[PDB]
Amino acid sequence: LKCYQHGKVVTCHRDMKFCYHNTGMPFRNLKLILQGCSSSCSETENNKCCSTDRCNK
Repeated sequence: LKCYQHGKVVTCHRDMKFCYHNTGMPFRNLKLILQGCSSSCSETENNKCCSTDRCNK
């Protein structure tokens, strides 16, 4: 029960059960990487969804 929330494999909150690797959101200053966890992820093309610890390498 953990993922990359702050660049460090840590246990998220809000009772997260799925990890997502959002690459959308075109914002400079970063390599388009919006990794975060959520209770109900929305598996999409830009926003994928995982279900394992350390899934979002």
